[PDB]
Amino acid sequence: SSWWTHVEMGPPDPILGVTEAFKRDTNSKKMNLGVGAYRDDNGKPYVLPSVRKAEAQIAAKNLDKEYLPIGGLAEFCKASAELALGENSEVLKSGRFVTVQTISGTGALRIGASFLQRFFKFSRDVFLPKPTWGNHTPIFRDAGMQLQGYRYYDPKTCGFDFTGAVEDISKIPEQSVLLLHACAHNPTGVDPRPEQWKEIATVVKKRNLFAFFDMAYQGFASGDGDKDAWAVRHFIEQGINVCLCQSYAKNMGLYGERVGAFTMVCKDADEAKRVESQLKILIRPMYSNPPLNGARIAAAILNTPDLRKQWLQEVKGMADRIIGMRTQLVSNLKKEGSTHNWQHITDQIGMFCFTGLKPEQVERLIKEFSIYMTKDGRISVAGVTSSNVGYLAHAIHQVTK
Amino acid sequence: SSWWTHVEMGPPDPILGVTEAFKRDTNSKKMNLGVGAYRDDNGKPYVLPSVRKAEAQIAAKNLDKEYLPIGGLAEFCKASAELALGENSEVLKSGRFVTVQTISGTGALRIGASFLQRFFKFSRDVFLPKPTWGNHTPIFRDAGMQLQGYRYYDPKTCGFDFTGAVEDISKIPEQSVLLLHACAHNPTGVDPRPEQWKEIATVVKKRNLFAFFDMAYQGFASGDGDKDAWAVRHFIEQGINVCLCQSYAKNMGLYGERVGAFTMVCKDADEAKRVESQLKILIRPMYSNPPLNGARIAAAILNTPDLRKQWLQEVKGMADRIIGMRTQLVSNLKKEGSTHNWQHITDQIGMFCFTGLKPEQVERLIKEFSIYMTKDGRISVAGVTSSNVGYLAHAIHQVTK
Repeated sequence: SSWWTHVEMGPPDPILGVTEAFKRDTNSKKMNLGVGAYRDDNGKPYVLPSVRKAEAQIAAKNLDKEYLPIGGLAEFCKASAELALGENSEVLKSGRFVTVQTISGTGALRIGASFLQRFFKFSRDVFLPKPTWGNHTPIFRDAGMQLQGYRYYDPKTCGFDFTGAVEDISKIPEQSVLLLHACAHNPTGVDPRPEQWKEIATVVKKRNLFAFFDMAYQGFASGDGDKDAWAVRHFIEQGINVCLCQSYAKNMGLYGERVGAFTMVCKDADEAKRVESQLKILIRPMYSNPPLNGARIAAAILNTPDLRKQWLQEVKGMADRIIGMRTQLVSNLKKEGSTHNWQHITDQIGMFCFTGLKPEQVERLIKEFSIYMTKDGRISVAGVTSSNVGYLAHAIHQVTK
Repeated sequence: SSWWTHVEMGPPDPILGVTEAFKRDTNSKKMNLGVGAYRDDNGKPYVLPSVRKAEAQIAAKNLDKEYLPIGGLAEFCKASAELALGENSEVLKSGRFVTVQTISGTGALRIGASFLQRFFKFSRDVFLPKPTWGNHTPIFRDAGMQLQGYRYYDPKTCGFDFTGAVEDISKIPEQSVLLLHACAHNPTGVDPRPEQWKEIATVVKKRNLFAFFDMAYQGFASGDGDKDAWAVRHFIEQGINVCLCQSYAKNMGLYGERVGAFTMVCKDADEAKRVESQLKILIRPMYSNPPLNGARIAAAILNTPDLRKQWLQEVKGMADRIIGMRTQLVSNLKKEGSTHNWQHITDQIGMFCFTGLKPEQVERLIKEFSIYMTKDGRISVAGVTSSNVGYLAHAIHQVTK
């Protein structure tokens, strides 16, 4: 008959619809809280000037477009490791790691995920939080691993179930893989506190699970890179060789540039040497080598202080703006006479929020006020603006009252 | 007791190894025929001026860095389909196709396999030519598919084994997937003549195989993209619905920007819709979306007629440079007084040539004349210059007496 008449129509994407539902709304005070990227105080995309300064810096150099090592830019990988681990890190000094440039974080997760399939002989189960980013399960699943859950978010408190996650984690089998967001949870926004993080490390240490980290939001979450990477850095100090997925999409604004990295911290350099060769092997088949523009720009910013001083300044303008929107949404709800306790909205870190609002609530907001968010009740906080934090506080007061 | 001590050091890569062992040679007269990309007649990387003009066109536009959709830049996918099939052939005008942006040919290549592993009951076997690009096995292999070979290269003529290729394709179990190089075959450089293609296709049609084309060298091969894509377009006009992997790395010099496309021709516009949705579903797990810059450059060149006109002239000029060398090589090889038949060097297409040399001759060449190539007899004709065709022909004549 035909080849593809056996090919099913896929399921719709909530995220795409929400925006799409958004691009359809005619309203002039309409908001997209389904948006995945940082937006300026005008709800307009922002390209980081330092990125533009680097883009200029490179162009002045009349460079080539030659293939890149499988691992990526040498300068990028190394610089990217230092960003994550700190200047006076031992791992860097010891040499006991490999860093590879991957297509963004989603690239980081997948290579790492594959490498898990192929070489992680102590398990097939990757423990994801509850609830964790949408792409996570199908990243691992196609990757070839089993998936599992551990308590994280507590829905009544709109906070961290420390006892829950700590209790569940304590129940994870030994030498199993645990995925912990380094900071700025997607999509809840809930994070562990250092003392809480401290207690996790020991639990992982006692268990001997393997820790796999996603730091998709470094710098961007608080505006302090170091704090933001505090857990990854802590886990390693405490004897746990992690692996890290770094995304420069948000903190650096190279969303489409696709800058990312996967880092493995090993006991000794030789092991690193070995891991690298295999990391490569996995990759050649996937794409030959990763993209050129992004790494160069990222490298450019990190590797030249005046530019880096500037970017890291900008990251603060954004992180702080988000902090501000969060604080504002709450002051306003309280000013709209809203009864409830929204201090979660502020308690939370990053650009994603779990409002605790229920779908029937979402719908009132969506149909009645032209506002868009998914039904879990998360908002993307970067779709919020001075202009509209009020239209937002208003509806939420109205529905939740 | 480390995690990865069971992880062993991988085997060395002959191509990467030859390139490096070339880099280590201290001779002034060394030649790198293992190089995987095009080089100027100065032995230098070439950034097409069309790309500089275009890069300025997009840069002056003050453009976004937003995520592209899963299938990438729409404009690039359509333009790339136009390029491959002709801005007008009906498949494009009926809309019975889907094109997604992929990370180059390789990326495009694996996404295609992943699609085959996921949605193809009909076979688990892929038939690739003996021999093919080295990364063919692994992309299919990692994808989950089974690999087999059909005769292609004739070791006696250093040419096409038409007779064997026909005999074998015919004997392929029906509805299996068979891989075809559209033009500029890697590593032989051997291409079927068009009439042969017509006879080849009926076999594909009668045995009703899925036609999986890899076209990374459209235009780069003969200087006429319409001629280079002729195999694919003919396969489509003869009624075989194919999938296509396009790379813009070689003929646009966009090696490291990682620009590619995966194309599917379907029965109707909707089937294309269902296949698009499912492609998108595969891709999101692999990396969420494809890179931005290269797609922009390629899109501009493709769509600004004056930039495009300059690009095609730069491509042929590029194209005849390699031809320039093969035609040059034979003369000198003849000038140096070689008895042997070197017509195969002129009959072949692309920047890759199978000379038929014995590993021992390569080895004398490698120590004695300092010329680097893989032991299979493969030369990268892009490493050969007007200057060194004399040095190379002299050397080859010397090893071949």
